[PDB]
Amino acid sequence: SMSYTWTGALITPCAAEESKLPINPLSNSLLRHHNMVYATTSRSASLRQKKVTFDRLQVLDDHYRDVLKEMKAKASTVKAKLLSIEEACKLTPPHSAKSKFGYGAKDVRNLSSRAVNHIRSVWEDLLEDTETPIDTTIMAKSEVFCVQPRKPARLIVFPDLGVRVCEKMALYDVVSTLPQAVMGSSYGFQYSPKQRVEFLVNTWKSKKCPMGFSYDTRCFDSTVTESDIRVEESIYQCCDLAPEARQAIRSLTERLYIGGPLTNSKGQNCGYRRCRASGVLTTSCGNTLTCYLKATAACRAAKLQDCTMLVNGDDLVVICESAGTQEDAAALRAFTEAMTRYSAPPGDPPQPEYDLELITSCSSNVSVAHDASGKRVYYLTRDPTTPLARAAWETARHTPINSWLGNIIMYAPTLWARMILMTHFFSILLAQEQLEKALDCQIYGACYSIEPLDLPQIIERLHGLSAFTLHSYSPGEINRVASCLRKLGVPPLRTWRHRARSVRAKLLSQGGRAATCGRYLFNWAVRTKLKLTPIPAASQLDLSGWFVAGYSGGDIYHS
Ligand SMILES: O=c1ncn(Cc2ccc(F)cc2F)c2ccc(Oc3ncccc3C(F)(F)F)cc12
Ligand SMILES: [Mg+2]
Ligand SMILES: [Mg+2]
Repeated sequence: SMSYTWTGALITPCAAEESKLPINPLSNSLLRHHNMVYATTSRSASLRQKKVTFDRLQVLDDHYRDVLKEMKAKASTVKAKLLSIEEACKLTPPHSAKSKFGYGAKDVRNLSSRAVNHIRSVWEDLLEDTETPIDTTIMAKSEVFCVQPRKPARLIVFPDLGVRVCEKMALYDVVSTLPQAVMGSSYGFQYSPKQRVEFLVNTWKSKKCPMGFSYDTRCFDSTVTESDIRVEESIYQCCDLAPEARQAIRSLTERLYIGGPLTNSKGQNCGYRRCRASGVLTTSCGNTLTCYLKATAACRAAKLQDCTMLVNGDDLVVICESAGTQEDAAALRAFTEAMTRYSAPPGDPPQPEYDLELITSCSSNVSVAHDASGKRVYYLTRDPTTPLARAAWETARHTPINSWLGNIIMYAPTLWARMILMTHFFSILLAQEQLEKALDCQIYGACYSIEPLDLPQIIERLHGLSAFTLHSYSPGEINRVASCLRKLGVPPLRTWRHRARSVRAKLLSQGGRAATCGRYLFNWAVRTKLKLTPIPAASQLDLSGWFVAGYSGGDIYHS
């Protein structure tokens, strides 16, 4: 079927949209080529629509069916619990889109009579009505990027707040536990960045002669078929479920997940969707399971040897045993043809890689540096262009989610996060006297409230003390960072070092947690190094819940 059908009505904005970076007096300090930074708007919606609208092709075979049964067998061991309305409401982000039925996120979190009553009625409706397609809103996503030698806006589709809370009640436990049960070590969201690196390095070293490749599916969401979504449900149905949860999943599958009507911000009928909606609770879990199923089966059809998958939603990386240069190239092409028959055609053509550092997955790659002792330390990094472009935007405008904070946390050991992000933002927080103000950021799609002053402990717990002492980064990494700085007009190393020394001195003079930040985060800026010992508060931190499952588009808030 067609991934989408359009009536002609436009994808409209719900308010004024900004596309250019403001001439802010603080962003210029970070990067001077502000005209290279832009934010996607609804003005590019039609370009996106054209790209994601097509008739899907899907041919399933014995390998696909064999893998599916293997997956259902593992899912059969799971017992999922139904969440109470109270628990589901608590998972709702403070600024989640308000309901059109007279209440908003704040009311939901406070369990106001009107919110709870409506949510109960929506739930009862899911139990009684197994067919009525649920209405959804389609909007052009606003994301920041750097121009390339421009990307049209992504299309986000989501149902009303009332329905979102019901999804949580019926499926939050399922999407948080089932992927792990079914895919085991191949489920990427169970790993912190350091653990992902560990799994990738260990997997790579377990092969006699490793070969790996990332596989980019062309607009994954639009390639997901009605069949794929019902297969996904068949996996969920293998769980032991409360009667009402079983019905809710059945109803949500047919009324929401497989497709439904699209309405714009103005309330006009925009069209119909017959593929994956980006804004529902099962999107991350569903995409992960679907990608894993197709890829695992494709590997068998392609005769790839000893394939180890690492899947994060629609993001896939495969590491296997090489059968020789020519053989690998042929097997990869066969893999691609199999994925294409499964309705997972390639975007960027895949290529075999024989160097782990050259494989980019989840927009990142493994690289190596050295700790104070001179020992090699593996860590996760990525091209800093997008992170810096977004950091500039967030410096110029107030944004609900602070990607710069998430990036400092996830990429703390990198040369760029330490030299630029830490220096830039701690300088600003100092100047505005906002060091202790908690900020929201996202980790694997879930929203978290984090105190900047707690970064030292967080970083030590997630990355280890070496994160504060890494040096001698790889030639490849240095070149990439350097090129990015030239491209964006970011000040050179010397400028950041001078700014860091100044920021460090100020933080130290404040004592308390601020001084700890100065000591650990900026030890790289001084010659007279400080002996960095284990931070007491680090051993008392439980960040376990931070890396359990993916929730992008799931409207999830973890307090
Ligand atoms: O390997 C390193 N080993 C140590 N330092 C010191 C250092 C500075 C900031 C930081 F947070 C961590 C550090 F350990 C470096 C500082 C800069 C650098 O990279 C460059 N070197 C020369 C020119 C340009 C660059 C780059 F644009 F920054 F990549 C590489 C290294
Ligand atoms: Mg974990
Ligand atoms: Mg893709």
